[PDB]
Amino acid sequence: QTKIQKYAGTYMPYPNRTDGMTPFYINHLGRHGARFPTSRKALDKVEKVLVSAQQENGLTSEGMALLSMIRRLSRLFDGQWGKLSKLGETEQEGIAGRMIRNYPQLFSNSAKIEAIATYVPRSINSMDAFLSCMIRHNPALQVQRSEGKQYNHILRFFDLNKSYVNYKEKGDWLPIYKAFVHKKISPVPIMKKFLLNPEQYLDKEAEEFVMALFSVAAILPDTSIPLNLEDLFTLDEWHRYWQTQNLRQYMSKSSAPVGKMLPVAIAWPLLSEFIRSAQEVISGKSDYQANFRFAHAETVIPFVSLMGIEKTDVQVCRPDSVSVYWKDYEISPMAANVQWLFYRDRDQRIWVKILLNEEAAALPISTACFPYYSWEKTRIFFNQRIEMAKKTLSVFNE
Repeated sequence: QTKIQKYAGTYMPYPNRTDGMTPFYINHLGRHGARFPTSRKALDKVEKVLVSAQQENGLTSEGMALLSMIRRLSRLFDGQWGKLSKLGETEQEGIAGRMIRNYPQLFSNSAKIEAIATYVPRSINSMDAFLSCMIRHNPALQVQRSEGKQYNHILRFFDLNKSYVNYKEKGDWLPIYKAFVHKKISPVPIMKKFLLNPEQYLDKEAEEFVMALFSVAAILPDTSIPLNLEDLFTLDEWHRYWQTQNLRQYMSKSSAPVGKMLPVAIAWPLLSEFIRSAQEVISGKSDYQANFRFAHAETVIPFVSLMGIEKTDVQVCRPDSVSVYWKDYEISPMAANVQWLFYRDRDQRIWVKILLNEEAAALPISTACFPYYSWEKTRIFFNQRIEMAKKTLSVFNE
């Protein structure tokens, strides 16, 4: 299932992880856990195509079965749109649990932690699943919990930059994505499963039907509903779908040349706030043992690219090559998270280890003891990235 689950892309459930080496601070950004679909539009598209085909003797047996299943999913999703699922809660409990067992001294005694979230409920509920796990392990923790639009500048910067919002909604990446879909998605073999004479559908309505169907199948494992549609498609069909969605995320939210790094540059306030909270703990201005932050794929993807974690800021000029070099499911699955772990050696020098989804990440700077980087060198590097981001944003004036 490993192959196939990756092809859900940013809908992939958080992967399976297992549990003087003690950090003095953890700096965290996490996406909410596995969630319900946010929108009924894909479901409606599939249902409309199938009902119309039923009225013209257009359905196969499996098509009729699909129609009944789509109508059932409509009922099960009602009133649940965008919510954190039971799986998403367990995902946060696992991330907190492994952090506790890996670094028990950091969160022992009366350790102080702070957590923030956006105003979106699934992110608030993810923070609370995470904090409840921490408190249950150590009720003596001191905890500050807050959330809301006051954190839009660092957690929802993708909503606040007008040039980026215009790029996201109608920028030059759209024609590239649409042409890539049209060349990658062969809908006839898929549709023949459910529809008689699929060749009499226009390419455009055929692609929309198939893409909407993939979307429904792709989000279902995140809902905790005991229903599965991954078998509607072969492994090669899932591969081709994933390639189109991977390209969509890359060009709209990351370092694609067509975006001129505007999607990445907008993340600099969060990188700046990461640096400041660490520096305040190092100086004693802050006495937190950890800062946690709960937000969205749209936060994590540009933040990771701006950090320069290797591969994630690659600027690939040929769209067909993107999937070789940049993989959304390695960056922003459900419950995606970045952790900076800070250590003091016996000479009192500060080192940092970067974890992307709980695995050590590399930076394009040197170290003689990978995966630990000099914090002084890392901070200088990150400050250069922030300055580059500000210069990029100046070309778009705002």
